[PDB]
Amino acid sequence: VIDEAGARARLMPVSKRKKTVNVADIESVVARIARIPEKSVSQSDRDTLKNLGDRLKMLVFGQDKAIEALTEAIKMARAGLGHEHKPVGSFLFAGPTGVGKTEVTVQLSKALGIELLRFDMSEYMERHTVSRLIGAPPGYVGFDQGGLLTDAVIKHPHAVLLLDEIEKAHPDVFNILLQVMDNGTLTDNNGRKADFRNVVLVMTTNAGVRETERKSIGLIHQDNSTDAMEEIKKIFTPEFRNRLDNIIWFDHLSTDVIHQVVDKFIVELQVQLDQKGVSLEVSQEARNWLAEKGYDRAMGARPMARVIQDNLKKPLANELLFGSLVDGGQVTVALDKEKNELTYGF
Amino acid sequence: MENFTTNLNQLARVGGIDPLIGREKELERAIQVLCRRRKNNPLLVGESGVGKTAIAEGLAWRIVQGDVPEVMADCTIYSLDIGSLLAGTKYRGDFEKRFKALLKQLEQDTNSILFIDEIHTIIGAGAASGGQVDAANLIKPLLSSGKIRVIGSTTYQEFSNIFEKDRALARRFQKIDITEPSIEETVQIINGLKPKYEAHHDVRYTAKAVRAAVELAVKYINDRHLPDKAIDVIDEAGARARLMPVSKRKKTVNVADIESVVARIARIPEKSVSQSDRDTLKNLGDRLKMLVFGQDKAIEALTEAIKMARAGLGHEHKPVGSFLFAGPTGVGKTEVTVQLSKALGIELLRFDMSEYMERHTVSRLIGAPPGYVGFDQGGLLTDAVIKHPHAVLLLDEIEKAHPDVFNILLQVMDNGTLTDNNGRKADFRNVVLVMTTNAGVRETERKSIGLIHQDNSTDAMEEIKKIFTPEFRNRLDNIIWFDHLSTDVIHQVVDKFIVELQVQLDQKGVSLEVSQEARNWLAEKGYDRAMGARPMARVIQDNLKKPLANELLFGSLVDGGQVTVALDKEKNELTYGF
Amino acid sequence: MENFTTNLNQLARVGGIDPLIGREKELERAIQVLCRRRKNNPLLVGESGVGKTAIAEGLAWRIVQGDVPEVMADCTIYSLDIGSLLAGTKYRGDFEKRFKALLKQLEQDTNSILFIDEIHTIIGAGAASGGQVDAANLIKPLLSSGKIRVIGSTTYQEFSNIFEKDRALARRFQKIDITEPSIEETVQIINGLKPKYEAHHDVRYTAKAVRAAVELAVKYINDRHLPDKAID
Amino acid sequence: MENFTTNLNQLARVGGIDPLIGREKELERAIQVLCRRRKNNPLLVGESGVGKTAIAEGLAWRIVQGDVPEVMADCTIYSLDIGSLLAGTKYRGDFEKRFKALLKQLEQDTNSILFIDEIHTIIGAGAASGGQVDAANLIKPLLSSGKIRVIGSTTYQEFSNIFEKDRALARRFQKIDITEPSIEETVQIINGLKPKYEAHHDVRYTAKAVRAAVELAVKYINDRHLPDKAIDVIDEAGARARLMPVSKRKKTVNVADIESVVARIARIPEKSVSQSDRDTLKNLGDRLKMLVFGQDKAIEALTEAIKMARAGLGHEHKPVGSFLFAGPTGVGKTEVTVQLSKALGIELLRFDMSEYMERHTVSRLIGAPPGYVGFDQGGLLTDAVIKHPHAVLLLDEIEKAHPDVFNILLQVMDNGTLTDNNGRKADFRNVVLVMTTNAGVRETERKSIGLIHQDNSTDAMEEIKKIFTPEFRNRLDNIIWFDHLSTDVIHQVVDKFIVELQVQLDQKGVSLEVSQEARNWLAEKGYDRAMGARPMARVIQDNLKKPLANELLFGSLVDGGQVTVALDKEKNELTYGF
Ligand SMILES: Nc1ncnc2c1ncn2[C@@H]1O[C@@H](COP(=O)(O)OP(=O)(O)OP(O)(O)=S)[C@H](O)[C@H]1O
Ligand SMILES: Nc1ncnc2c1ncn2[C@H]1O[C@@H](COP(=O)(O)OP(=O)(O)OP(O)(O)=S)[C@H](O)[C@H]1O
Ligand SMILES: Nc1ncnc2c1ncn2[C@H]1O[C@@H](COP(=O)(O)OP(=O)(O)OP(O)(O)=S)[C@H](O)[C@H]1O
Ligand SMILES: Nc1ncnc2c1ncn2[C@H]1O[C@H](COP(=O)(O)OP(=O)(O)O)[C@H](O)[C@H]1O
Ligand SMILES: Nc1ncnc2c1ncn2[C@H]1O[C@H](COP(=O)(O)OP(=O)(O)O)[C@H](O)[C@H]1O
Repeated sequence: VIDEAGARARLMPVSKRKKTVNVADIESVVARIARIPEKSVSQSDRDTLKNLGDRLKMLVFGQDKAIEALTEAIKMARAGLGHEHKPVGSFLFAGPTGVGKTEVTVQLSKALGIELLRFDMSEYMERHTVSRLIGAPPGYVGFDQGGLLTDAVIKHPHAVLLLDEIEKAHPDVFNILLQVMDNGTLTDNNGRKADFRNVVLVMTTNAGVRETERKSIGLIHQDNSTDAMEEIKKIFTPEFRNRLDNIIWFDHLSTDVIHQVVDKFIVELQVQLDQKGVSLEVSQEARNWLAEKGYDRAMGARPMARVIQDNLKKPLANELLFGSLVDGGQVTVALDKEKNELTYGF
Repeated sequence: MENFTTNLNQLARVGGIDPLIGREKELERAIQVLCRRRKNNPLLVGESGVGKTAIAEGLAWRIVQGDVPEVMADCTIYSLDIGSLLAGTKYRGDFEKRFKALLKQLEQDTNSILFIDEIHTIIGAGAASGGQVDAANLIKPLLSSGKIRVIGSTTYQEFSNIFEKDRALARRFQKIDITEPSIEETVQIINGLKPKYEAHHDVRYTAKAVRAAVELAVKYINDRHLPDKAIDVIDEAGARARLMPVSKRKKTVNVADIESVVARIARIPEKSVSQSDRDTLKNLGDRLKMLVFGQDKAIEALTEAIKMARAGLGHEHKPVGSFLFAGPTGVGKTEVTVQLSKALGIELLRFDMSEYMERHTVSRLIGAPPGYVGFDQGGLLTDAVIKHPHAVLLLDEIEKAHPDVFNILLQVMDNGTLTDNNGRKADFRNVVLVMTTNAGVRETERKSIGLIHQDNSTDAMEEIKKIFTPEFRNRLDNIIWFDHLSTDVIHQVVDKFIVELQVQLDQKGVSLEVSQEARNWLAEKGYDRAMGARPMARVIQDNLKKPLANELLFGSLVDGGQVTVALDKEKNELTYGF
Repeated sequence: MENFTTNLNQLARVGGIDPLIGREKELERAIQVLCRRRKNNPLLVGESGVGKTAIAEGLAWRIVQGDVPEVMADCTIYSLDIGSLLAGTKYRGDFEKRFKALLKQLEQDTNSILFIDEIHTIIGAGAASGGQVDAANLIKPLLSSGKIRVIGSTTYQEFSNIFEKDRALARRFQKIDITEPSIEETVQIINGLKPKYEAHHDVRYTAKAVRAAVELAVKYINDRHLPDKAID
Repeated sequence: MENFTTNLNQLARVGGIDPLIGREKELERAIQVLCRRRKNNPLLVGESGVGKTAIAEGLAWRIVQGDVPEVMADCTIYSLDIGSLLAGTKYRGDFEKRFKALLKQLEQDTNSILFIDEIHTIIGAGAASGGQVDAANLIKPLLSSGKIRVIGSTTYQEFSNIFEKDRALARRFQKIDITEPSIEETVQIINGLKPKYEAHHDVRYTAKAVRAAVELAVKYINDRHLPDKAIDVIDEAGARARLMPVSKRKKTVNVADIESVVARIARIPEKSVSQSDRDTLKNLGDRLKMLVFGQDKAIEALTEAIKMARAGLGHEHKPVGSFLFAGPTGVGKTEVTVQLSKALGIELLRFDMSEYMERHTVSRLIGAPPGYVGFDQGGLLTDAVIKHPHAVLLLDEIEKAHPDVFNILLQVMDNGTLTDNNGRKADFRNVVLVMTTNAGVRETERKSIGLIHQDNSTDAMEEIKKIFTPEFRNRLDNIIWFDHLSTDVIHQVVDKFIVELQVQLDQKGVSLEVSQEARNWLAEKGYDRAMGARPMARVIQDNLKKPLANELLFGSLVDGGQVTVALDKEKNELTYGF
């Protein structure tokens, strides 16, 4: 560190910035050697972080608390008040399907500009597949491959690590994460250590969903919101749970949210169309209609993509493929009142 | 060094090397390493095809062109040929001598840097025998003291497996990670390299062609670094155009040519869709309706998914489509899928789900983990998809597989990918996924008990809903429930089976005529709502084929003959003659 | 190269190589690759007995006959015998000397193309013992410069077991898929080649005999592909 | 090329080669292959003693005789003389020049054929290290062009490792399967050469002697194929008579001389070629009684069943027989099996079913494709019955076997064979299966409930019926009961042990008298109706040895001396010093 700080300082004179080497240069050099960010927190990155919480709200509607939990873990670590030897944070997202549990994670990695390391836990449903994360013991056939998890975390030390559908892994695989979540390290089959102190660990689950949606028998419907109290507790051993920062429950999407979701999907459609030289306008009435037609509390936002696929994309595909709406036109969608059917045009 | 190394400044001065574009911070750090008092030996480590070599040689180019700091000015970078260093060193002492002589000449230059590509290769430098002194251990002391400066180059895999073990050597080098460039950076790299391709291939490229090459490769080519990925598209497009003016079809390269080149790998062009392929798609619904009678809903679901995807109104990363076909037996559930693959001209990948009846059988689809027997055997699903990226994937009996296997599909249906036991990814974006089932059928065949026979007919869906978990079930494009076939359908079914027989007989030189009455008779004789269409094949084997088999096999009806069948209304039997 | 490589153009002139029947698409792609400025090294990947070798030979034949674009004019495609190249060494400098001499005699040309069958043999360092310095590590720097054009040949299974592991050698070759001809195509292949069977055997085959050989082989012979078994 | 290869037409022209006897289609197949335009090099695959060389010689013989197709047409098969190519020089310089000159002359010669005998031996270094290590590399391209037709020579196991090693040869040579001649063919080859053997040894062989050499060798030579061993028997009988003062008078070699000769190697037929094809066995009921005292009917039943099998009552695919031996331990069930195997002149193969109790061990025994022993164990059972085809197979305590063992045995009982993981098959047509089990008497060891205890004796045969399945029972030749021992038998057993003790004491020099009461007592005390005489080993091991061993070792006792042990009234060994 001293020799490099010197060599570096010696070139500051190319712009004639002759100087004494001080702590600030030492910190910059260590940070560069270890690939750990540190001084820029004082710069434009203050705004990158300051506005993170809001940029994500233009992508995921509702679920404000999930955004806050992620946002704060990051700010503390950047501020400097992090922990001494733990991942940036360890979260277990849970809730009904189609509500942004995996989407918010993806968008976070994009918002921050860092790699997303994504693993599917459904592929590790057997006990002996834990070896794919670590590597074979010496003397075995797959010995020269290395582990896939320890390997990914070494090439990309600052990253968001996403483990999807964690409840589907064989439960013994969860044991690997005890040392990761608590000590920041994992050792591969050659004795190398992966260092997780700079990554964000997000696990997502559907535990408890089938049960929470069940109807009770009796005159009074019961409140089945306490799935956390049974399924999460029964699946994850106490020592696992006691190492988490937060278990965050995603909600069902209410109507207001759905209206925002529909607007979001329409914009995505408009982009695909612009690339083909045509454009699409939609009446507000038509949107209110699509939103109401597609709305189903039981499946979150998932089905909204289908109401759009049948009411807007399909008609257009025929107009695009068979010559009606090709180069030279535009399409306007409006709703009548008589059948509540949609218009199209050129 | 006279016959071992190349003075790279020599290439820089004569245009022997392509220019280095960008990489300011990479070069910034490399210089700071070279400027250190001790162990001033940068090592470039990264993924293949990202410019590691390009940067190391790029520095010689910059020195020659005056694009370096005075510190570097007048330095010489030499590139070493290891094979030529060992060649011919028979007898102890020749290898040790050549190597020492080389180092001495470098030590006495004092203003030169030695560059070694595939630096991992010097790790077990030639070994005479039991003695382990090898190009490497001896070639140490100098790196430590600062007497010499070298630049290393290796991939992440070789680095970790090769030297990533010799600590004494590894500690003498400073590792610099060379990352893959961004899209904007890649475009700029192509723009500066472009004139070399323009000259080599006698071509010109439009601005749009260059942007298309970079972005299309990113979207469609999966196994390579993006820069090496964009360059490759441009060079192939160049070469494609170079081979046009052989018949003097001189032209420049535009987006349409880039698209054709990328499509060669992606397997679905975005342009042919506007040509005659418009009719291929236009008529798809009818080509299939002529083969599958009734069940228009299935035809439409499949047909529309394809058209949207070809139109460009796709799902970004999800499969072309994902459908569950459910219903009574003998109604064309697997039949329509097979015919779709034929109508489209693409491979049908078939997997029989009844063979994956236990939880652990999943390793058969994706591969055994490292260290276990069969590790290097493969993984059937990921290989089939990797080998044939544009295809129809059919999973028969989606309910006979052990339920845990459905969890593999969740990942595929939603993200378009599956990872094998070597970390490679199968890409399903150009796959049509069809799963078939008869799970809800038995439940609607159930008889009620009581004075007021209550209706059912909702049970088909309730049974399906309790089989597939909601996260699976809502991830499908649709569920198509198939019906039983009516007698109108049977009349059409009999006609297609007779035609198949006529073809089968034409091949033996015998034609066959059947009257309308004979057909109506078979249709009524064979129809059974309960078993769908399949049984009609049996009524035909006994009424038409068996009689013919004996006439054809033992000589009364031979090639050049004709045979005729009609119904004898008095007997309610078929006639035969020839 | 005197006892390592064969000039296939010379063989095509003498007799040598049979003409290709129906492989124009494979040839169009091989030319498209060789005509590139970098990584212009096609690799033919197939199954045994599908014309996988025949195609590379076929290109040399077509060059000799003037059935190629002038771009390929005067090119020579000599086949390399790895066995004779590696046999007869056992000293420290032998593999590095013999190989370099071979390369120099190809490097000196501008129109020389080297054809290496069993390409995957070279992978894994080939005949290399004691720590890297594999033929691969002599070759990579040349493929990168475009100094020597190499036509490879292997099978799908060997292709995935050796290549795409040593990734630097995977991105330096252009893969071409060589499929197995259909029954009708197999018949066309037999009939084009037929005069030499009749000449060797002093026999004449009927049209029915030829078609039957292909159809019968499909129905009853199940350990290989048609260009080998129907002919057999 | 007079010193590079042997002209085999010329060798056949000067005696050398006898006409081939048998394997005419092998000669024709080689011709059919030689006549091909590509991949036209025949390979003779055999082993020593089955005609692999004789066939190559036969091809040359046919050529010198003109017994060839005009499609040949005036060829000249030469045998590569690896010895002569190397001899006189021992260096690559001349071996290479001679070898290449050989090939050039052979390539140039019209229709020359090069036979390489023992082609699997030049795979290493040509004739020897220092010669043409690349001989194969020179041959590959000439075979590919068809310049020299080459006839190969390998063995059955050598082929799979020599030709399959390199496709440049595997795809050139055609495989011809060469197997041994039959009994009458072996006689024909002896008769073909008989005049030479008679001339060579100044002997005459009878027709019976020649047949006996063949007919008896197959029962005694075991491992090498018959064609040579029957000949070695003829040559040894001749040579022996010529050397010994026999042929000078007794020129004739009769069957008795053949029996003496086979016995010289096997040590069997001179005493046991065939004493009583029916009587040695009937005398076994009584011979067994000399060692096994009791179970008289069991041994008679076995004898009757064996006699019946020998009568030819059964089927050509079936085992000699199968028996279940039921009863208490310690009643000689194993003793009978051992004495039968000795008397019948066969090996005993043994397996303990309690070690085949679990599913995994079951596959190891069977040699199932997965889960077998080693790489070709296989198949512990298949191996045992391949090495010793006429053996008796003893399976102990069969009720403890895993059900999969039980079923493999039933499958063998039905078809006479067991297939190895390597596709090899065991032949059980000549073996006897003896199965044991100590279950039929365990029920009678129980004490009943009640104020009055009752007799819990049962029908052991019914217990066997409950334990075993009827499919199993219906395939047995019998179920034989081996009962408990009488007082005089346990005396015979105790005396056998006492005598061995005395033999050991005699070796030291001490005489031990055991009173009759002590002999009776030890027999009664050791014997336990449930375990029979099994425990007798310990009643003597400790009581008649420990007290004596100690005196000799302490030093009170010397090498000589007379000691008596009498049983006293308290049943206490009344020993004395000496
Ligand atoms: N910034 C750049 N400017 C110009 N060319 C670039 C730049 N970056 C990458 N390249 C291209 O990268 C070259 C291939 O370079 P490398 O990736 O360095 O080769 P490599 O390191 O040897 O790859 P291996 O052997 O497979 S690990 C292409 O020829 C260059 O055009
Ligand atoms: N509240 C939301 N606001 C904006 N977009 C949403 C929201 N919820 C879901 N999305 C979208 O996110 C994509 C689906 O991904 P996810 O919602 O994250 O699925 P999920 O919540 O992770 O539940 P699983 O994993 O499918 S069970 C689709 O584009 C939309 O459903
Ligand atoms: N509606 C139909 N129109 C035309 N051909 C049909 C129709 N239904 C069935 N077929 C034919 O397709 C086969 C039977 O239907 P399949 O689709 O193959 O069976 P399946 O529905 O896929 O599977 P199962 O076992 O019957 S549930 C026979 O070749 C024909 O009966
Ligand atoms: N289209 C063709 N035209 C002429 N000859 C062909 C053609 N296809 C294959 N061949 C020839 O190759 C065939 C066997 O395939 P080959 O390329 O030799 O397999 P491999 O590469 O694995 O050795 C026969 O040797 C011969 O018919
Ligand atoms: N005729 C005989 N009957 C029973 N046992 C005998 C006889 N002769 C010698 N023995 C001895 O054999 C016994 C062991 O018998 P064996 O059949 O081999 O095993 P197991 O006793 O467990 O059935 C004791 O060593 C001893 O009694």
